[PDB]
Amino acid sequence: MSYNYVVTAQKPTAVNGCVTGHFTSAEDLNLLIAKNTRLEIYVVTAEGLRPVKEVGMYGKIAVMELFRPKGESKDLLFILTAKYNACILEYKQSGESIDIITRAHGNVQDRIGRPSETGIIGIIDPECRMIGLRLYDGLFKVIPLDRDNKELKAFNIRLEELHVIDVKFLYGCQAPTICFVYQDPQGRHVKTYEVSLREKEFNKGPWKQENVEAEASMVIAVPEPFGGAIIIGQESITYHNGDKYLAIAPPIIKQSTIVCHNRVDPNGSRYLLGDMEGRLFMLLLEKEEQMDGTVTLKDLRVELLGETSIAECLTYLDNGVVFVGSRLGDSQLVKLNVDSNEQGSYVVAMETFTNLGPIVDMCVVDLERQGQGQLVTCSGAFKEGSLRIIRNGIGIHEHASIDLPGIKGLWPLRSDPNRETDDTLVLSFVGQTRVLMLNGEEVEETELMGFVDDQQTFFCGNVAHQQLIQITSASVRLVSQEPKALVSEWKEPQAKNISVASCNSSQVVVAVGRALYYLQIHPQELRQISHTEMEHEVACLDITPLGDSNGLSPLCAIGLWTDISARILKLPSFELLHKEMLGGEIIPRSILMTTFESSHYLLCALGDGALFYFGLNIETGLLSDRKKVTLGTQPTVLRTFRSLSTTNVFACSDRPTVIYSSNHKLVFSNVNLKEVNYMCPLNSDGYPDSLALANNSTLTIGTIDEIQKLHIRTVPLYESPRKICYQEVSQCFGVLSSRIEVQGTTALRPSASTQALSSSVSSSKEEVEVHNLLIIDQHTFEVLHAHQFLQNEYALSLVSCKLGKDPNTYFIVGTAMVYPEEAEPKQGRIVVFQYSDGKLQTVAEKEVKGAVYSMVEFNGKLLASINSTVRLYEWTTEKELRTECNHYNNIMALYLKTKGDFILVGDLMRSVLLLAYKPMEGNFEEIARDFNPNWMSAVEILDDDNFLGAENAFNLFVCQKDSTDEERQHLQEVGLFHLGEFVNVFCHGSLVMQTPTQGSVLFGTVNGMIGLVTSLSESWYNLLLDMQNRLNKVIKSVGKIEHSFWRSFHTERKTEPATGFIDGDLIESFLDISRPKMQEVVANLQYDDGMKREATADDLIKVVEELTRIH
Ligand SMILES: Nc1ccc2cc[nH]c2c1
Repeated sequence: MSYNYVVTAQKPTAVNGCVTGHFTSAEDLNLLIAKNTRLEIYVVTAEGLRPVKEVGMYGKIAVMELFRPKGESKDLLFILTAKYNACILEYKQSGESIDIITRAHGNVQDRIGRPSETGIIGIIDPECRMIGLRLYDGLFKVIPLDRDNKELKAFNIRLEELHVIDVKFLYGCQAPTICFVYQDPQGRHVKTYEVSLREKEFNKGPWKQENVEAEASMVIAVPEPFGGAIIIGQESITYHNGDKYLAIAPPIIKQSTIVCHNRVDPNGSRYLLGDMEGRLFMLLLEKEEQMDGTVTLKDLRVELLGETSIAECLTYLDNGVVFVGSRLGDSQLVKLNVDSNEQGSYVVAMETFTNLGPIVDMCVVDLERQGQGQLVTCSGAFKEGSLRIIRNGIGIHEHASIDLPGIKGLWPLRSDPNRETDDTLVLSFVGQTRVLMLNGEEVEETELMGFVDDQQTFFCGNVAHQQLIQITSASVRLVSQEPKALVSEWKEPQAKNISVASCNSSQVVVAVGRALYYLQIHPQELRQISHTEMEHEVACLDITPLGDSNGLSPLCAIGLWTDISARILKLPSFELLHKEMLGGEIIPRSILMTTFESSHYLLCALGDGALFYFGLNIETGLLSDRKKVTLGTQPTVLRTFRSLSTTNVFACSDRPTVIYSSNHKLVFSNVNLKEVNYMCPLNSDGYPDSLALANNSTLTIGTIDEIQKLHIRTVPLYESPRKICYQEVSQCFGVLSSRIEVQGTTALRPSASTQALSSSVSSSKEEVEVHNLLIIDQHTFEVLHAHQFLQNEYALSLVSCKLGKDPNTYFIVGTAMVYPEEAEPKQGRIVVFQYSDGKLQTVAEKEVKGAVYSMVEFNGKLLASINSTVRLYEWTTEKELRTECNHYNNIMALYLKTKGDFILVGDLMRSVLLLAYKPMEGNFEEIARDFNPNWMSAVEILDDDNFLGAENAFNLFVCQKDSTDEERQHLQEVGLFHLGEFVNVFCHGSLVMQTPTQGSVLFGTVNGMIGLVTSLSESWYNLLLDMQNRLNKVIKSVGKIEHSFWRSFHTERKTEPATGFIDGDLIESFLDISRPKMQEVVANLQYDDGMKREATADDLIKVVEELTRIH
C-alpha cells in the first residue's frame, strides 16, 4: 500500500565504544571502534591509526569485548546487539582477502523480560570461563565458554539485588567472581558472588559487602598483582579486596561526574578517568611490598592531566597516545606528555575526527548556488556544540586562470635536475606543442631546446639519466638536461606516425596503428627492445610500474578497437597474459594500472563514460572481480595525482570525478567543477601541491580539498544548539542555544551567546540552563546578535516567516517556563522578533498556559502546539497573535508538520494524527488518527496520503488513510521498518544538484547518521524486495544475523516483519558482491527496460547506479 526506500547518506559518526587488543594478529595492537551498526578495526602504529577493516552488523552493537581462550593464537571478539544477537568473531586474513568469521552465535533474549532501565552490561571472565550478561533486572545470564557451545546457550541466575549499577568479573580468583554496585532503600553497596558452573548458581563471594558512596557508579576490576576492585563515585574513589579497604575523597573530581575509565598499565598501576566536562585524570595506585612477595595497595592519587573532547570512552594506545571516543563532540587522538606545558596541561591534541552527532535539528539551504542544497545541522552538546555545514562533492581552490583554448594535454616537467619542484608545464594542441615556464606565480611561454613545437605531444616528462622525453606524432625525442640538446630520436622504420604513447622513467611503449614498439631509456640512447602486431588497432596504453618494482614495469596494459578488449601483455615479449572483453561498439579511451591502499587495479574507461575496473595481479597479469561504474556520458581521461601523501586518480569528463579507496573498495566522488578535459598534477614553487586543469577555452591551476564524499565545515558554538532556521531576507540563520551556568549564576566559559557583536535580554514583566536566540551570518557564521530569554525560560521552537498582510519576516520563538515541581510546564511564551540594524527587536509577546513545543507557518497564520493543544493564531493589523481555533484531543503535541490545509501531529505517546483546517468553518476537523500507541520522536508528511513517523525504539513507520465514518478515522500503518537510529529531525530536501524514486526527505540522528527516505512505485518496490530476498541468501552476515530479523519493527509492545520499506544500504551492496553472486541474484527476475523479461547482472548494476545518485 506504501512503498518507501531508505538509505544512508552519512554513516553514524558518534563513538559508542572502543576496545584494544590483539585481534588481527598476535603481534598487532588493534583499536576497535563501535559506531552503532559499524565496527571499525585499526592497527596502531608510530605513524598513527591504520584502517584495516570496517564491517557493518545487522544490529546495534551493545557489547564489544576482546578475549583470548586457551588454544587461540589471537583474540576473539564478543559482540552482543541491542536485539540480543550474540556472536564470537575471529579475524582471518588470507593474502589480500579479509574475512570476519563467526565462531559461535545465538540469540540470548528471554521470553519474559523488561529491559533493564540502566542498559545491557556484558562482561567476560579474565580466565574465559564464561560471559556474563545483565539484560533484565533480577537476572544474571551466563554463557559458559565451552568450545562445544557454538549456539551460545545460556542459563539465568536469580540476582537478589534488583538494581545493579555496574558489574565486573574480578582477576585472580579460583572461581569466576563478580563484583557489583547495587542500590536499595538503605543506599548503595558493593558485593561479590562466585559463579558456579556446576550448580548454575551464585556462591558466597570472597569478601563481604560494604556500603559505598550514594552515587557510586563504576566498578573497575584491577589485575594482578593488586586484584580487587576500584569503585568510582561523585566525590570518592574506593578500593576493595576484602581484608582490604582504602578510600579517598579528592576535591578535584567533585565538579563533574566521572563517566569513563581505561587502564594505562597492564598491571593496573595507572588508569585514565574522564568526566562529563572533558577533564582527563590519571588515577595512580601505589604499591606496597610484602614479605610473602604479594603486593598490596598503599594509597590512591588523582592528578588532572588536561582537557579532551567530552569522552564516551578512552583507550590508551601506548607511547602516551590516547584515543578519545566522543558521542557529544569530535573524537580525538591526544598525546600525554611526561612534562606539562605553560598552562599546566599534559594533554596535546594530535588529531580530530568529525562527529556530527547528536544532530538535534537541521535545515537545507542553497547557500552558494541555486539548486545546490547544503545541510546545516545543530550538532553536539555543551562545550562541543556546533553548527555543521555539509555539502556533496570535492572543491577546487582556483589560484590561476589563463585564456588558452584548444588544449589537448598537459604534462609537468622539472627543467632543472637539482630542483625537486616542477618549473615547466607542457601543453599539447592539434598538431602543435607549447611550453610554459613557471617563475613564481608568473606563467610565461618559452621554447625548450630539444622539444619541437610543430607536432602534437602525446607525452613528455622527466626520464632516467637526467634526461627529458617528448613523444609526438612524429617521433620519440630524448633530451639531455644540461645543456638541453637532442641526444637520441626514435622513429618507426618507415617514419609512420605514432598514434598512442605510454612512458615511465625508463621504458616507452608506442603504438603505430596495430604495431607496438618497446623502447628503453639509456644514457643518450633510445634502445628499441621489441615490437609486435596486435590483432586490432590500438586505442590506449599504460606501463605504470606498481609495487616494489624499482620503477620498471614487466607489464603493458592495452585497450584495442573492434573487440573492445583490455589486455595485459608481458614485456618484452608482448605475450598475452590476460584479455577482458568489455562489450559494445565504443572503444576504450584510457587505461591505467594503479595502486590503492596497497592493492593493484586495472582501470579502463570507454568513450561513453563507462569505467571498468579489475583487481590486478602484477606477477601473473590476472585481472579479477570486474566492476563497472558510469562517470558521465563522454570519454573519460584518467590521470594519477598525489594529495596529502596518497595517490588517487582524477577522471576527466563532463562529470569530473576523483577515484580513491576506502575500506579496500574503490570510491568515486564528484569534483565540483564544470567539464574538465585534461589535468595534471603540478608542484611548483608558486603553485605547490596543485593541479593544472584545462577545458575547451581555459587553463586553471588550483588546490584540491580533502578527497571524501562530503565536505563538512564546523562552526564551534561552545554551548548546546537546539534549533535552527534560515531567514533568506536577512542572509542569516537563527539558532536557539542553551548554556550551563552555576548558581545569581556564573558562566563556565565564553560561548556563542556571550560573544555576540551585540546582545539583548528579555525583560521580566551543571546547575541552570540559560537560553538564547543567536543570529548568525550565513557567509562568515559570525554571531551577530544574541537575545537572552527570561530566567528559567527554555526556548523550544523556532520559525522564520511572514504572517498575515504584514510584509516583514520575523523570527518567532516558542518557550516554556520550567519549574522543578511541575510534571510539565503550565506557562510559556510565543515571542515575535524582527532582526533589523544588527539587533533583535521584540515585536510582540503572547503568554500561553504551557510549553510551546512546535510551531509551523500555516497559510500566513502561525500554528503552534502547546501542551495537549494545537492552536492556530492569526497575525492582526495591530501586530499581535490572536487565536483562531484550537484542537484538544492530544496527550502532548510535540511535533507538527503541514501541507496545504493538512496538519500532521506527533504525540508523546499516541502516535500521529491528521487534522484539516476547514477554511469555510474557521476550525479544525480531526480526519484520522493512528490508534496504535507509539512514543514519537519526529514526523514528516511525505505527500497528501502518506505520513512518516519515527519513534523512540529506533523504528520508522508510514501511515495512510484506509481507503464507515468511524472507519475513515483510523490511520493504517502500512509501512514498518527497524532503522536502528534515533531520528531527531526530518526535512524535505537533497544534497544532490537539482527516476526509480519520488521525493526526498533527509533525516538527522543522535549518532550523527544522516539518512534519506524516498518513494517507489509498486513495480520498483516488488523488484527491489525480490533483490533483497536474493541478496540475503548469498551475503554472509557477520554474526550470522538475518537481515529480516534486523529490520523487523520492534518495540516492547510488538515485533513484526518490515513492510513497505526497501533497505537501500542492502540494495547498494549489490555492487560489491562477486559476479557469480550477481548471477545468483539475477536469475529468473522480471525487469522492464519495453516488456517484462529476464534481468541480467548488467541491468541491475545500472538500476543500483540510478539509486546511488539520489544521495
Ligand atoms: N573456550 C572457547 C574457545 C574458543 C571459542 C570460540 C568460540 N567460543 C569459544 C570458547
